[PDB]
Amino acid sequence: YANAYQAYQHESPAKLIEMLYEGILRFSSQAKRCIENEDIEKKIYYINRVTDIFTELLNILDYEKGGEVAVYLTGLYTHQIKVLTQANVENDASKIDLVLNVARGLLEAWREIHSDELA
Repeated sequence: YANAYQAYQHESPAKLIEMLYEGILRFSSQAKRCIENEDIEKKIYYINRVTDIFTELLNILDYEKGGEVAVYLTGLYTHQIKVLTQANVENDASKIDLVLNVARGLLEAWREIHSDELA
């Protein structure tokens, strides 16, 4: 799926990505809670934050240096937004699980590559 790369643009750039991926995990997880408890207001909050992140993640991708894996993430992220909008509109928690599983894999991989730095 993904290895041997720096696929983003712009003292430690890697930690920044971890924070964004953690934000997704966190808010997604909080958003799941909210679907279960039926707090709609709180859910729209927590989704829009996850969305804002993927949107950030999309804007700082390097198509030059990131190659095929930059192309793959553009796919991953824009899909992830669509999936998020669906989970929102149609109130599906299995769906937030899909996004969560996704950010976990990314984050695990990202930490694997920056093992010493992200300790």
